Amino acid sequence: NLVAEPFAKLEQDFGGSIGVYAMDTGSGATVSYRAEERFPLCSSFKGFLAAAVLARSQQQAGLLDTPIRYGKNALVPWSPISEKYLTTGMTVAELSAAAVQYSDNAAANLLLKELGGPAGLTAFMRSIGDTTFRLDRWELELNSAIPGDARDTSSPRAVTESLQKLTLGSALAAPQRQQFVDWLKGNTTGNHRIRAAVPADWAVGDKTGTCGVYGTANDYAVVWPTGRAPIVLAVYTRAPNEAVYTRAPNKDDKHSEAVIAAAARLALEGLG
Repeated sequence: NLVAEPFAKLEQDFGGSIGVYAMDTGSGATVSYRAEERFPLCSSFKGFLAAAVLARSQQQAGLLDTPIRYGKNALVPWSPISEKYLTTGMTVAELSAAAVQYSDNAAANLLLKELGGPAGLTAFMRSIGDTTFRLDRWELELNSAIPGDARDTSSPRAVTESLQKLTLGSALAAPQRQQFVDWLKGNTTGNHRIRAAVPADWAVGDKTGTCGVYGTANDYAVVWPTGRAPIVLAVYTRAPNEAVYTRAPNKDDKHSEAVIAAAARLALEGLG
């Protein structure tokens, strides 16, 4: 009750719902708030998509350097890397880096197609023991974040547990885990979320998600303190339950950025 109060207060100030799960891999200590509830994945599925690619790389030689020669019909809004390389194509690894580090939408759809679609990615998550994750749609429709809709959702606890398995655990061999870690570490889209909570001399790898509803957003991360075991955590939000066309949205709350950072701080502080 007392441990949760700061999260409850943060949630009450936010007006929507917040979900947090954090685990310290050295002590086993955890912090949990609405950790079993479902939240829209949004773009955060792209990290698990890259992990699924890496799982296939344990069995198919040359997959990562295989070129995908896509056309303009594969492009989607906010596909800055795919657009830049439209005239040369991109390899599977380059598409994975683009999906993870720039949240490139076309790259995500191209990789989804290679892995059997949303059902294929979901089957991969089942294969690592994640019974909560479900992906049902493609970009951009998977971002709809319709309240009560279980499509394209998971829970903070399942996200954290799967992330730990794929970066630090046994769901992938070390060369694959290292590539996943390096992609996450180089993410460019998370500088206002979990990373805002982390001491500078630590390291972070993360993947953000931002849905088609203001206030529904998320981030998950592995955090490496100096001289201490890594921490794995996930912070998800659902927007409060008119639209303004004459101004750009607030940078601190449009994607729950301040709330996600604040929740991440409380999680790191609460571990013990």
